[PDB]
Amino acid sequence: GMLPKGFRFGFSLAGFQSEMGLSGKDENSDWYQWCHDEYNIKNGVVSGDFPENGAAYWDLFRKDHETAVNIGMNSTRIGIEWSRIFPTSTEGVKVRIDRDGDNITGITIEKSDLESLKKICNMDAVKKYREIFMDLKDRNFYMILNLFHWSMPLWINDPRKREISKGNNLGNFFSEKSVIEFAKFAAFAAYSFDDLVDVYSTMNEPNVVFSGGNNNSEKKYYSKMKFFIEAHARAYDCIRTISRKRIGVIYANEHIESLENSDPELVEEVTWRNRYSFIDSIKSGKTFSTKNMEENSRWPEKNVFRKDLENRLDWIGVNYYSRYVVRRIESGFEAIDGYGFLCSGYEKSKDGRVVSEMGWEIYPQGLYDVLMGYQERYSLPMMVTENGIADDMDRYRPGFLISHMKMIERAIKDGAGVEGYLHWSLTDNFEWSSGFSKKFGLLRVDYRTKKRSIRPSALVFREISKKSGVPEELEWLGERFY
Repeated sequence: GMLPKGFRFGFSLAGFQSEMGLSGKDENSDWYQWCHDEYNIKNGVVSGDFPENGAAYWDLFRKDHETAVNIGMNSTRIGIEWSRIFPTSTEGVKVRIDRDGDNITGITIEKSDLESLKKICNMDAVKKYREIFMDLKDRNFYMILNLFHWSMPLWINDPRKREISKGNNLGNFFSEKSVIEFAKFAAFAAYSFDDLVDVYSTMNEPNVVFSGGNNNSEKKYYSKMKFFIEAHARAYDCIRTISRKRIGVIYANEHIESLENSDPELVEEVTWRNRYSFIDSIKSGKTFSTKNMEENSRWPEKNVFRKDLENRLDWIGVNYYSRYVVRRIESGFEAIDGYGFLCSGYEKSKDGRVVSEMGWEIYPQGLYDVLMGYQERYSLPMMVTENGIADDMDRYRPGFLISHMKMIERAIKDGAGVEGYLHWSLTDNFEWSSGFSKKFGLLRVDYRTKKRSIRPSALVFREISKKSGVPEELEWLGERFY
């Protein structure tokens, strides 16, 4: 047993991606409308697949939980859906919002506010989520409750009203109005589920959202990202008022590199822009300011301390899939096709590495490098909350799982405080704009019958969890991908 005893093995799940399929259809999300959009389908922006024809976890969760146990899983991260719990607006519940100029420095939810929020919530969704969380506790599951996962209620963001003349963007980013209602949602979820969860995550991969729709404007990027910082910190405070349990965030960690390691300073710049600028703000309170940016300037006013953002991060959820190689541009930087996530039309990467069915280069070395950078900068408890591959025939996933687990074992031995591993997709599910054709699951799903089928990777997973690490007789599987 290489990994420490108690190391968590499990799976991550997004509500929107896995819930619908049989009962409990939710048409009240902006992502649901994004997938049913006429322009988006005709112009190839989305696949035309529909989320309501999905894995039906809303009804089959007991079956999936037992299967998770049977393959050696003892933990999970489940994402609840804001659009399910509050189908209608919560703006009518007036709470206290403190502001220092444009800084949202505080939101306070009282017990009577929680009762008023319960009156307008969807009690059917709360009860079902409690049923899901109670079944997980019945099977001794360490439970990570993730509040937000990209999709928003239509009364928060409605893409149907948008006009394509001003850019075809989903628009699921935070404003001051959104932050206030998000704090009420965070408080209510802790008020509703705290006795059934272990830790909290305020949001999943917020950088995927605030990195888009900026028209290459760095000012719009840092300005939009500030609201996500405040969405996280205010969610943290409102949960902490109710719960004594730990609250963190789940981040998307593309491993930023330069070509043949020839530009260490550029990597430091982009790694700060894409990652540390956000985590620094909610961990130590050292954020930035957009007040003095001209529209064409690249960098923010740094060292802007905020006492209301300080110490609002208890743990870091590390999502990793591939790397991200960049070069210098007069504007700043650009990514290089043929490496990392930009391998769609590629057979092998420009480095000669295997490319997934999403067009993603397999690069387990980035996971170790991402974990070490997080450890060196923050020394916070960490959890690999997502890691997987689109692999219908399970050709690479066995070796993909082994090589990335070896990188976690090395990171731990090198000082990284990694407490568990959550593989992405226990079952195949709805992969956003790509639809159902991208199979990330350890279990394959027949979307007509909803039956789940074992891929051999699920059995390799059970062996890794049984042995508390990669046994020597399974190490050969990862050698192709180093």
